[PDB]
Amino acid sequence: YLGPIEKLSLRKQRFMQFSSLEHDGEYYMTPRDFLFSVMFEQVERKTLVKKLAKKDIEDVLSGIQTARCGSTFFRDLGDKGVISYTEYLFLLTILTKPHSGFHVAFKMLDVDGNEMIERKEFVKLQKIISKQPGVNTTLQVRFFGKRGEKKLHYKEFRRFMENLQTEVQEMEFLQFSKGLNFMRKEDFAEWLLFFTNTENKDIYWRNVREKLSVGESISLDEFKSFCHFTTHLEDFAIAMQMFSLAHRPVRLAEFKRAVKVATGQELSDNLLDTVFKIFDLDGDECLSHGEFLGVLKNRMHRGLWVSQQQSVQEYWKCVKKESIKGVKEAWRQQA
Amino acid sequence: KLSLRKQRFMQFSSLEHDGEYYMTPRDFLFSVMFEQVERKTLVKKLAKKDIEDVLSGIQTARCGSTFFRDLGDKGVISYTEYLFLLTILTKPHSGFHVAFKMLDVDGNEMIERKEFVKLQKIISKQGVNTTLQVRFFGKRGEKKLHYKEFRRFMENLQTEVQEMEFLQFSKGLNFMRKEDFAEWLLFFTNTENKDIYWRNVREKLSVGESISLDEFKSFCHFTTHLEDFAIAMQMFSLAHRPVRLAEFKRAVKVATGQELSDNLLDTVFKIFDLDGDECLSHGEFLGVLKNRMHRGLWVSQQQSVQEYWKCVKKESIKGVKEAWRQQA
Repeated sequence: YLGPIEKLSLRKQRFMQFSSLEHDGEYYMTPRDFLFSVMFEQVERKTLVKKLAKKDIEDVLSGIQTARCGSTFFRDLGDKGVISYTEYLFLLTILTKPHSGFHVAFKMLDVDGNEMIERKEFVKLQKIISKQPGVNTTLQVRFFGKRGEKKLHYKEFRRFMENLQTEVQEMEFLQFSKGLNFMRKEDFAEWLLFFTNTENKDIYWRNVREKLSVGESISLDEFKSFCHFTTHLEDFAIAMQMFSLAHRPVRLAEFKRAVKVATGQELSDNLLDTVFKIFDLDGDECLSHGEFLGVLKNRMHRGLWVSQQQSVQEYWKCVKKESIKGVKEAWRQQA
Repeated sequence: KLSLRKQRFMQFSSLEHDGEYYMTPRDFLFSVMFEQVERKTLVKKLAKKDIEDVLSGIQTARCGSTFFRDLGDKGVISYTEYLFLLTILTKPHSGFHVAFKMLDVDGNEMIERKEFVKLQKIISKQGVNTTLQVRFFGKRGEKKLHYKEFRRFMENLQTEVQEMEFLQFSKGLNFMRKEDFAEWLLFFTNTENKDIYWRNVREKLSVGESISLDEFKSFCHFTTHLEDFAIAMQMFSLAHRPVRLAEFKRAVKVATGQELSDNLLDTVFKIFDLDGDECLSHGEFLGVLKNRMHRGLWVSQQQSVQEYWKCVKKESIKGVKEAWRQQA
């Protein structure tokens, strides 16, 4: 093309959009801020940031321990918790890198070689995982106890990452099902296209209206298995290139076989027929698998990054500035 | 105009037949070890009957890690089979299970000769009869390639390349001078601070130090875990802290899960201690490891942008020299 493409991080922008606490020039999320920030770009009520005192912020996470420390951990806390920005970037990386185990970072912080780390290492773990004094916090209390006594064992960290993936799945399901125990395929499409603001949506929504019939729905199990699929989009993309090279079109049983090989799972016909019908951009019986792959990528990244290439513009600006300030001295000494 | 991989193939391919060019197994081994032929291989023209007798070497070669060496020149390897083997070498963790399971139409763990080129082309993206076709599917395509046999081939191939490189740099012996290990390590690195590396080799090493085949293999294994090693170094880099010898050995052990000898690691440290502190210049070291892994056959992101910008500078000088002529 005409430029290198830098992936620009909107993670801090998202954090500032959803954080509802401030204390001493530092902003913080409640667990609820965190869940909605990973699901949405914009906040529903621009409510003004609560400015808290040392005692107040201590009280926010005080009366906890009530939370079920499995996959309803964050939901159960409501607003009763505190999450720092570096902890946020850590949590974002766990969601957008679901297959990563970060064993190298853990072991590098496991100085005693016991498969455990100490509270002092937690922020280092956060900063390495998410590269591309201090008040007490919900994660600090959970992993390292109330006054920093216990240590985070690796298998506990693995379980926490698993419960976090699950909890985002189930909370996204509750938002798009309007709590109501099944998800209309209209709403599943809404979810699927959420981070795809590229204008092409006319055909997707006309497809949704015409092709799938009123009353059809999916369950939480179908939704979870599709999220799993989405985390295997790179395997799916290999299977798609093996059709792109043979110049062959992807029909419905070919789509289903590719999906089986990507996930190792048997997704339901109810799900995969709907997905096919939606991304059958033309009237043919063929998957427009390119734009589908694009949409799975949008879905996986959650609006947290934006590609750009204004490197050439800065280059030109610097060329013109330097050449001008060089002529301003080369010729004002000449004639 | 040719790609790096096609350029290497044309550099080392010694057989011609029907206007196509083929490698023997020996050509392939030296293809991945070196960038320039020494004698300029005489290209032997072939006709139908010739390549059959060439193929006949498969009757007698073992199928473990001495496969390619046993054949010597008695074999035929095509260009797409070459990109396939390259990719197995330069992406040694990949597994390729997805491509296999997609070509395995009958649900079993096996593919037919008809799928083999598909497998090559997919694995390598970013009916003349050949040694590999005969090895995998039989002389007449009468058998099929199980995934396990394929995986174990990939392992044997990595092992053979390690053992052959060791022989080339040990000059046939069961020990490799540390100077020659350094020659191998820097072999796909251009000339940057090359003189510092070599001054270090000369001054920091005592005469007659060597490494075993085991040590060389442990270092090749380490080289395949360079991204794990990179994470370990970036932790130090974010702590604004230097990598001394003990931290080097701990990083290597954690990136490898294996115990590399002090004999090897102290030499590696001393070589890449560019500034003469007792701290490891680990940015330049990690660059060399990537060099080594890619064998000069792949371009990489950073070099792609740094060439895009040299093209931009070229066209910009052309642009000012044009627009100047637009006045007089």
